[PDB]
Formats: sequence, structure tokens, C-alpha cells
Amino acid sequence: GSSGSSGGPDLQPKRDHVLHVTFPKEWKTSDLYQLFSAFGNIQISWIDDTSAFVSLSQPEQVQIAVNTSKYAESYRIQTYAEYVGKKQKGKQVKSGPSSG
Ligand SMILES: CN1CN([C@@H]2O[C@H](COP(=O)(O)OP(=O)(O)OP(=O)(O)OC[C@H]3O[C@@H](n4cnc5c(=O)[nH]c(N)nc54)[C@H](O)[C@@H]3O)[C@@H](O)[C@H]2O)c2nc(N)[nH]c(=O)c21
Repeated sequence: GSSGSSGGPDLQPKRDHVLHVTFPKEWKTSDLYQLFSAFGNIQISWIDDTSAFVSLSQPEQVQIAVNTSKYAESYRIQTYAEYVGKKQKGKQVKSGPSSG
């Protein structure tokens, strides 16, 4: 990093070790630390009442969390790149996402 290098002059993604997580509005930072305790130390960055980003120390841990979330029924997990690739959310259709 700021020590003297960024990996190269290329413009590839920088979030391959980061997840996006979706949950009921009653979930807390403590439930998130409990969910991701399987991967050691982490970092958490909110974006709504019902979703946040979560950083992990390896992309292998990201792949394991994305595989294991298929069995969850009180939360769900995807990569940062999946969240970006689904940004066209289309949440409601009564008039449009501009109105709900
Ligand atoms: C602790 N939180 C926070 N949030 C959601 O994340 C948003 C950003 O929070 P934060 O990073 O702490 O930044 P701020 O210092 O800017 O926070 P702010 O002064 O707005 O005060 C906190 C807000 O978050 C709400 N909040 C706290 N605890 C809960 C909770 O259990 N559920 C919900 N749904 N909201 C909570 C407060 O009422 C206040 O408005 C933040 O704006 C919010 O969207 C959050 N979301 C969940 N589900 N759980 C949490 O533990 C938190």
C-alpha cells in the first residue's frame, strides 16, 4: 500500500476479499460478529437498516461464506462484485424504484 506499491499500473477490482450481507432490521453488529466468527477478525460497513458490507482476510473465506449462505434462512451473503452486478434492484413496480 502506502509503503510503496499498489500491485501494478492496471485498473482491476480491489474488493475481491469483501462481501455484502442482507438481514432483518432487528440484526445488530454483534449478530454480524457472531455470524462471521468462523473467519477470525473482520471489518463491517453499513449501507442500510437491512444490509451492510463485510471484509474478510482472504478471497477463499469469501468463497466459503458465499457457498455456506445457500443454507441460511434468517440472512443471506454475496460478494461485493455480485452486489455491483445487481445494482439495478427494481425493488417495486407500482410506479417504479423512483417512487418506493
Ligand atoms: C449500529 N447500527 C447502525 N445501523 C445502520 O447503519 C447506519 C450507519 O450507522 P453508523 O455506522 O453507526 O453511523 P452513524 O454514526 O452515522 O449512525 P447514526 O448517528 O445514524 O446512528 C445510528 C442509526 O442506526 C440506527 N440503528 C441502531 N441500531 C439499530 C438496529 O438494531 N436496527 C436498526 N434497524 N437500526 C438501528 C439508529 O436508530 C440510528 O438511526 C445507520 O444509519 C443504520 O441504517 C444498523 N442497522 C442495523 N440493522 N443494526 C445495527 O445495529 C445498526
